[PDB]
Amino acid sequence: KRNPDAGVATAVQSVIQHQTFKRMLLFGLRSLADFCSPSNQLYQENALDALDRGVLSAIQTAVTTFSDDDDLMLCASRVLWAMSVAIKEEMDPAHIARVHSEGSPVIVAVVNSSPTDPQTIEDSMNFVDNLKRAGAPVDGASLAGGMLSIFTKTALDMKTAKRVTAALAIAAETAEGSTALYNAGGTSVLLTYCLDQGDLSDAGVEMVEGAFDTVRYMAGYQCTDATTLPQCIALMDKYRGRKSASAKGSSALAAMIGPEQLQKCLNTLKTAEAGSAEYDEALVTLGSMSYISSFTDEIVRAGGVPLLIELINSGLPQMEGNPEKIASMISGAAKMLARIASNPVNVDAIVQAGGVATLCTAVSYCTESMEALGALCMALVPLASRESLAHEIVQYQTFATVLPILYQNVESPEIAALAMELVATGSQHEEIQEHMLQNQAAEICSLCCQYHTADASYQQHAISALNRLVPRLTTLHGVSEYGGIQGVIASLNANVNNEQVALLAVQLLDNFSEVSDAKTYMSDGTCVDAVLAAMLEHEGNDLLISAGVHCLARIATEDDCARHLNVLDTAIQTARGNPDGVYRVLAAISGLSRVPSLRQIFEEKNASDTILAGISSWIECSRFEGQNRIIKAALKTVKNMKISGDGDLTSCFAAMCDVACLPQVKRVVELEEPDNNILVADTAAFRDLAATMRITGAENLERCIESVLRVMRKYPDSRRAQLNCLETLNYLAQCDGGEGVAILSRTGGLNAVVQYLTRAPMYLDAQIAGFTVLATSAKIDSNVGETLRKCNCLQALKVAMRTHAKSKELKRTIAPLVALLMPTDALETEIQELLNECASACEKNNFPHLHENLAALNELLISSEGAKIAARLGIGAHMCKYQEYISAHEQDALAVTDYDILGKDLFDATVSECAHAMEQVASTRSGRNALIKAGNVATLISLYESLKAPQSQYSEEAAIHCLEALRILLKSDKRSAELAFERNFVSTLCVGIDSFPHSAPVLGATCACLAAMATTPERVQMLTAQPAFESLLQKLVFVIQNDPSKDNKLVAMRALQELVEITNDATMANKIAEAGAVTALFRIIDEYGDDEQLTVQAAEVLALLGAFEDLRRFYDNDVRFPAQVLTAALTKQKNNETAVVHLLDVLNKLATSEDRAVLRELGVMEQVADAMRVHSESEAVTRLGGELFAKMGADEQIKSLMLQIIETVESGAEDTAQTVDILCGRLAVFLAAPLEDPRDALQHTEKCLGSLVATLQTYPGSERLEGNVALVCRRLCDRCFDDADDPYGAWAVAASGMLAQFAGMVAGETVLANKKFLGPAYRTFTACCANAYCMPTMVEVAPSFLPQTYTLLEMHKNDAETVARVLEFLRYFAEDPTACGLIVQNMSGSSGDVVALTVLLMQQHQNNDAVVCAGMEFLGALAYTLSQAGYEPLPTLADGSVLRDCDALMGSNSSSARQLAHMHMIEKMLLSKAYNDALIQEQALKKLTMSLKAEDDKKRFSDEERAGLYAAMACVLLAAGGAGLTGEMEKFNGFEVVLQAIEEFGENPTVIKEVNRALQGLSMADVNMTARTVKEAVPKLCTEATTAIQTDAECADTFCDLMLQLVSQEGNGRQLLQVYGLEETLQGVENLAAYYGEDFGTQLSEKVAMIRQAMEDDQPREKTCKDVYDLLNSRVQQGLSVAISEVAILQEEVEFLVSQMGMYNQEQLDHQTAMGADHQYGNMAFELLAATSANVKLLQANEFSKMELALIKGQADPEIVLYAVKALTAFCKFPPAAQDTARIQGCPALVTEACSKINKSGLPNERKEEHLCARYFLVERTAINRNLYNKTPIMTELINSWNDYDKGAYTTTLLRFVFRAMRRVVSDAHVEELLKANVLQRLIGIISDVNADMALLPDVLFLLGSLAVVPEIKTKIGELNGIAACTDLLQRALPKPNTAPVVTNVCLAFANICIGHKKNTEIFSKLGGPALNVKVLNDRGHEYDVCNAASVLLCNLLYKNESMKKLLGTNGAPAALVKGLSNYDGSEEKTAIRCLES
Ligand SMILES: [K+]
Ligand SMILES: [K+]
Repeated sequence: KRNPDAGVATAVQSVIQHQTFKRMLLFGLRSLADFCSPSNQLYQENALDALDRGVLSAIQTAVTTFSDDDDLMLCASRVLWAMSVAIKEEMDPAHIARVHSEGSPVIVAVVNSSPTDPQTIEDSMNFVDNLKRAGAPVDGASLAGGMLSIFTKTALDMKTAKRVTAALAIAAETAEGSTALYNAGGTSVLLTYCLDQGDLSDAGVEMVEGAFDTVRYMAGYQCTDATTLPQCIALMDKYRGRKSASAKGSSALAAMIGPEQLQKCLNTLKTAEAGSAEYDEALVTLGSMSYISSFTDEIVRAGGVPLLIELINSGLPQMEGNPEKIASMISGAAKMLARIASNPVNVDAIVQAGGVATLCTAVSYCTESMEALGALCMALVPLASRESLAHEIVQYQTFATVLPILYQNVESPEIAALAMELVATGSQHEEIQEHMLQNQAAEICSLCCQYHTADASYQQHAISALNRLVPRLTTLHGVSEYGGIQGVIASLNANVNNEQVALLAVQLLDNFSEVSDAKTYMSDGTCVDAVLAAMLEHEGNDLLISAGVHCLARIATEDDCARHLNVLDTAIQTARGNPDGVYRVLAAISGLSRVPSLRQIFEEKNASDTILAGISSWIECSRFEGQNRIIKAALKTVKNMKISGDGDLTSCFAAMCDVACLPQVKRVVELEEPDNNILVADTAAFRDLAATMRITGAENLERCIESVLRVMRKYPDSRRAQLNCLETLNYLAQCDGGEGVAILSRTGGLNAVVQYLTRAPMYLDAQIAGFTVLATSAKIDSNVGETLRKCNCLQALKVAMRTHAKSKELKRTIAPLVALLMPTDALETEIQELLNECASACEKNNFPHLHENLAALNELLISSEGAKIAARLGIGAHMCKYQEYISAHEQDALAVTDYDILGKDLFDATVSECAHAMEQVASTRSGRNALIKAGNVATLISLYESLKAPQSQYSEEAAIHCLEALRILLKSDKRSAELAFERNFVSTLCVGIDSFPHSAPVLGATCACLAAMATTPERVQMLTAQPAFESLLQKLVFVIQNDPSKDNKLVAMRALQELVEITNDATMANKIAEAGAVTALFRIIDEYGDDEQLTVQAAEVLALLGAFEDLRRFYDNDVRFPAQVLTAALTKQKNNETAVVHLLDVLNKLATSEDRAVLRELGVMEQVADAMRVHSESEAVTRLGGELFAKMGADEQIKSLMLQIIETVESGAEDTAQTVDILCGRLAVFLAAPLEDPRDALQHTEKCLGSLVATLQTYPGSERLEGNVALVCRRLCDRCFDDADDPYGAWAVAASGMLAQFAGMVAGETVLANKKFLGPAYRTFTACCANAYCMPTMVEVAPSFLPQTYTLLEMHKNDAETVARVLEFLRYFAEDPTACGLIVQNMSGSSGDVVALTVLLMQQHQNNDAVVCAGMEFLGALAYTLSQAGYEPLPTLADGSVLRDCDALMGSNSSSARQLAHMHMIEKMLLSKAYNDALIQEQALKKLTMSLKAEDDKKRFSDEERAGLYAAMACVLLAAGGAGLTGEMEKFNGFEVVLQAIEEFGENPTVIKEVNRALQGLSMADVNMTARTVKEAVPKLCTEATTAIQTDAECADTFCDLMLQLVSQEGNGRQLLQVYGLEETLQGVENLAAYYGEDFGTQLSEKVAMIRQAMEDDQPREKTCKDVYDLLNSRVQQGLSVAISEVAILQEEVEFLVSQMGMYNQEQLDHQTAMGADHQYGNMAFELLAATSANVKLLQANEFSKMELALIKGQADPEIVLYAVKALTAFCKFPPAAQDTARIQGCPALVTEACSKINKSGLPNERKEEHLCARYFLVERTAINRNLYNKTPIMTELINSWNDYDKGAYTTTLLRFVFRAMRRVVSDAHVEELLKANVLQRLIGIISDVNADMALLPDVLFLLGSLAVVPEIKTKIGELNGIAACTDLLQRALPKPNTAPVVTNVCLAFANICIGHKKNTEIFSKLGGPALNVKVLNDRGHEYDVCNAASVLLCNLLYKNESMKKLLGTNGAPAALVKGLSNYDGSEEKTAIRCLES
């Protein structure tokens, strides 16, 4: 744990002192607050520090003594909050108690100060929450009075209010709390605030939610006041349109008014006299109770609806006489009828009582009584929702009367709203639309847009009315003349800051612009400017931007660009006084730059440079109002216009970094929030610039990267600006196809990223973001793995592992980095190190050590491969042991201050580490299956039971997660699941939830663990029948129904969701529904339909439950209740694609085809159609929507609308083009419905199309028509995009002539600016490519518009949808050989050839899979089709540049769909056989394997998704084999990928199918791929994939095809026949052929027959050991490898050698027998295999050293032993071989025995020598230590062989072997015999002998020097005159030829004899030795072996010898060494380099 800031003790000291000195106190507390602020990385540690130093006892003294100072309060609550945080985390009881005793009263004082400060409140509210979570809640009643007093302060924020009201409610929930509020000013204090200040924002509603809950609880305790009900009613009225607040208002009201008063009220109205006090008071009371929805059903039950309708019926006759008394009655009664009309049952009753005719007739009497008219409109809205009642309401002339009333300006905005809502509700029915415009009053709505221009809030019904009517309008004239556009423009301006409301207005203006003559009425500039401003305000809203751009492309003009550009200069200068002026111009330059036909005008004026200079002026000056807004607007402006352009972005990117580094920026940001300020916005801006990849060039990238580092360097504590910079670095690294990675390294940015991560260990988003940069840089270039290691990246990610242990996102990020930096080869030894240390700690009683090493152990285990090491070395058995000990020794708790954690904190930590270890282990099949086999599912359960958690500690929550995330993994295996139930763990888990309240992670993991036991239907039923699981299910439902907290609702609902997604069982769904979930979830969508998050989560669960359960049955089979809820929420969430998808999904599951009439009655049709229109590019919306429309008029409406189009274009009305447009538009919605009878539905599809072709040819340029006709054709093409036989689709489009029409339209460039036509049009093009019957005419048509398709792409490069549609068309088009040719020859232009453009596009939409996948698939198809048609390859593909660019688009977290498309691209490139050079150069295959490797580390995809990746990889390797790149696959572990696929997917037929075809193609490509398939892959197929080949027809048939390829080559049948499991596999195939037993089964049978016959004919087994040798020898001769690792065909040859030899070794062998000489050849064969270091571990596995030693010892024939000696002698050349050889018991004595036998034998001296050399050679290599051969008589045998030589008959070669072995065995133990045999004297004698054999002297000199290793021999050498004999020899030989090895070896002898020896160094000096050394250097210094040894002598003479240092300084040695240095001139030969070194 970290240390606190030292200055905290000086701050605490300052406030302890100066408690009284107020200004000094404020300094100290202000200082202590900043130490306790989260900006400090040590805020928790500092706060704990201030606690321990005793500051609260001073702070409490201060808040009391100075209760009036708010500044104290802000600082005090900050310190206290930070404590509570660190308190909750530490879970030290000592502290939690203290902070609650000494600390709680501090905050109680802050609360009783009526704080108004958002931070003071927020810190205080968060204090009590954390204290409660810590087990020390602050009494809510002690805080209730002060919190309530917060509301007498008028200017309180809504965000602060909501937090406080939520607390009051919880406080009031008790008797003590309600009482405190009651006596501290009652409900009026709160409710008065809600009324006088409350608003209708999301937070104002959430606030009033809590206020109503507060009143409700006080009502339960009789703490309400006579003012409460009235104020509650008036708040109900205020929040009428928001059901979340209304529902909690009626709940509160229900608690003030019992059910007893309802019945008395109604019975009083039935009996009491008319006009009496009791009647009047009863009717008033009934008004109040009409606000209670739980009473509204009681009113209807007791005939109250007729009573209210009678009041109106009987009142209208009386209106003439008393108009005002009657209007009031009507108002009151009609409002009650409006509130009664909630349920569909309630609306039924109103309708049964003649409500419609009553209300409508009353409207006809109240045309001059506005209040009553509004109440009547309010009662008709819910009735007009039904189509049939709205028809009745038209019949009665209501709309025809309310419209002229609005047309004359209803003054009250309240009445006007209710009246627009009614006309809007009615307009949502298609048949009432035609009435409300086509009959009359189309423009009456338009003129009303102009009246309450700014009122629109819930009153957006003026927009919606024209939004449902403009599609029908055939002209904008009326809407313009009446001022409709002016009113909507004027509306958007006012409401421009409300996002939702302005998206609606921009959509309405977009629809206006589609009208045919709309350019003539909206081209004055006022419409443009209102849209541009809106687009700049809401760039985050894709729907607003997209609608705005459609509109501008139609109406915006050049003059719009000129009139804003002309004022740019002036507007920038006058921005201080007139900031709006420059804002408007910026909005126009930004938005109009998105219009393709207008972009260039702003760059031809270099407006970007001007705006950038203007930003600097606005910063380098005095701060003025609007300065922030203006700078942020200009930053967004310059970003948008550069992105929309196509120039390089370096200059602008640098200018934005420079702007951020201006000295005044710090000042400007002081006054803002840290999240939103100009610095954060500037970094976000130049990040988006970098994301485009339009920064090219080493110079430029360096500039841009330096600039980013400057920003990071200059603002160290702007943590949102730090993030944006890290992201920017990620992008810049990818620029130039990854070459930005090199720039990022050599500028130091890689290390800067590491440095920042080390600085900010607490910031999780920064860890992920920073490691992403590093992972991106590694994946692109693994050469930066070295740099990251030297930057200490490993320690940094080690720290983030431990800090954010529960972050799954932080780990999929760092996973590749650990593998790269982890010691790749030191693991197997280091894991077994900690494995044994942990076990040892358990053997003792050392509980600390277990933790310490389990902690370190986990760090190692993270390595994916390292996790497989631990599993392989028996960690599971280890783990079961650790648990046995941990759970037993809990009294070890008392560690007694001997470790970092003590007490119970230490027990849970060990449990946590033990559990975490098994968690990493269970990553892949290797680990998870090892733990299961060990019984670890039992050890985990035992571990979790050891977490009894009597008192929560700060490692226990994490201990549970690890424990439960484990069993999620392990229990998913069927056998282990039943053990769980056996242990009664379901109950132990459920109690585990209630043990740890407030922990959403435990709840989630406990539920995922519960479902993991219910893998099958039997266990699902076991689970849901458990009582504890029943009580859990109900307490989750309870939380969804009563907990106000939105977050707890989302958590509960998520828990339920997973239970149904995992188990996926009709019994889970059934039990969840019956627990109350269906009604409770629909209630969420009914009350919280305005909240996207709650509505989406609720819908998600209901759709899951609705797939098994008939949802309507929970509403008594009346589907209208839930359907209305779904439709209501659907309309509120219209513009949230995600919410629309899930609402339509519950609707489509709730309803059936037998609901056609119920669904039409509710207008569901138009609501669904409206959605499909807005989200027209959402695949999900169009699917669900169509499926719903199949329930509401399948086939019928389609047939009728088509015929109607023919009737129209035949007559020839003046307005046909306009008329059919609205027909086509209606049709496209239906053409999305699945058609069960395509024949009938699409009868007239070819003529209908032919009639549209005519309509288009006579009415060109009708933009809207052109668009809707494209949409229908896409819907026709989409429904049979794959069935090339269907005639009612893409075929029809071509037959009828449309296909040629569309092509002409695009060829004429008339449409290029119309994106609503180009998208669908190019989708239908794509369809006519897919259908092979349409292709010939597509080819016949395309050349006329392919160049336009290019220019089209450059235009719309910024539109992802248009780009994706065009690139997709090119993908399919490129399949035809003529097409792909036309593409390359016609699509070339300003952006390069078609390939360059495609890259540019993907780079711009790098975040968009649809564009990227379409682009890669396109390049793939194009490259391949071109090669097969004879065309020439694509230069930039053959260049390797596109591969680098495409690799850059592949980030470490790119989706699976993008990985597949990238693999398909590479596959197609390989199949074309045209790009091998580039594919090898850029290492495509290696990178693909790496990526696939990473996805098994991360383990983020689903097993089905990885199935596709491996299946896809199998196909890539298949193409590689065909391409001739098997050499490439072996550089990396290519083949191993197929083996991995077999092991993990052996049960997946679709993987093994591709694996078989891959192995077949690899084999027939290469002989060594054939071998590895036989020896490695087929054994896996016949065992790990045997059931798949057996059960799946395609695996069986492809396996037979592969076997037939393998057996077709001699020798393979023999080896396959011996493959384990092949017979079981072949037989089951036959079994399979019997089942199908048709032409396929007969064919499969013949294949097995051929396979068996081939293996029988190829069962020779014809080979001996001499064969394996003659073969190996031929290779070694020819120069080939004999490494089995690298030459797979030698695998069999070695298996045979081990077997034949192993069997020869059973007997004694005569070398002159067939098997003896063959035993010789086998050992000569091994000897060649031993010459290679790779074979050492193969031979080591087969006991090579052990065999040979047995032969040498056992075999009595010396000629058999000879060749065993040699074979072992070569194996021992390599140290690790000699290590094992010489280490096995007896080897030294045995090898020496072999030596002895030959000295005592009586052989010819000829062979006696051969045997001695070889066996003494073995002695040399085996003598790894000098003390190894001590106990054996090796010295005796060496001396006897020497003595035999002195008698003669041996050559000098033997003596050299005697000497070589002697220096290895010479030791203190043989010293006595060395002196007896006078070895020294003999060697001295040979040295002195002037006739000595020159071939023997070098070894003599060498042995003599080596013998000096023994301290006693060293001295004897001097006493025996060895040094003088050596100096004499050196003098002798120096001038002679052929003496270089003597001079060399005599100098080394000198050095070894004197190095640290005072006696011999003085002998050597007196002989003139030092001068001689220098003479060997002056002479013969140019000889490198000589010069090297001479220099080695100098060093040894100098070592620890000052006098030699002085002597050789004046001896002339320095000048001699200088000459040795100068002899060099360039040689890098190994010899000249060792010389130069010495
Ligand atoms: K009361
Ligand atoms: K308006």
